[PDB]
Amino acid sequence: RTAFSEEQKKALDLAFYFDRYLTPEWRRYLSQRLGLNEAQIKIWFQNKRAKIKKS
Amino acid sequence: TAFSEEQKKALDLAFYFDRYLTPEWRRYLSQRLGLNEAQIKIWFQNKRAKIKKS
DNA sequence: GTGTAATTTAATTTC
DNA sequence: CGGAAATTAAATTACA
Repeated sequence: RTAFSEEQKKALDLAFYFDRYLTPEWRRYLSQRLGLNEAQIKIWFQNKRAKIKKS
Repeated sequence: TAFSEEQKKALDLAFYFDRYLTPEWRRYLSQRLGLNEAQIKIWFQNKRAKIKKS
């Protein structure tokens, strides 16, 4: 049960609001940049888009 | 779609017998369980996926 | 008590 | 076409 940071959260949000689907070579980039694992990022995307399904 | 327990149990039996499904088996399974052969095909796919993951 | 990460299961796109 | 590998959506389960 991981908890994400603030600096990391703003980045995932920006990357989302630009494109809701992240590119594999972009997602590795983000993943090694923010220090997280590429899996966390994906699951975060899924849980994000959940909010999209709320409208 | 949500599968029943009965359906999961049938799918489970048919898989544990032979891991790869034949056309007459997906027609039969589709016709008894009420599903589409595609639903079933997908089910075998996801099953073998689970076995190779563990 | 809400909010969200992580887990299943059914369905998809691509090689 | 059917199958394998990688993602996605939908619904639920546990930590937060």
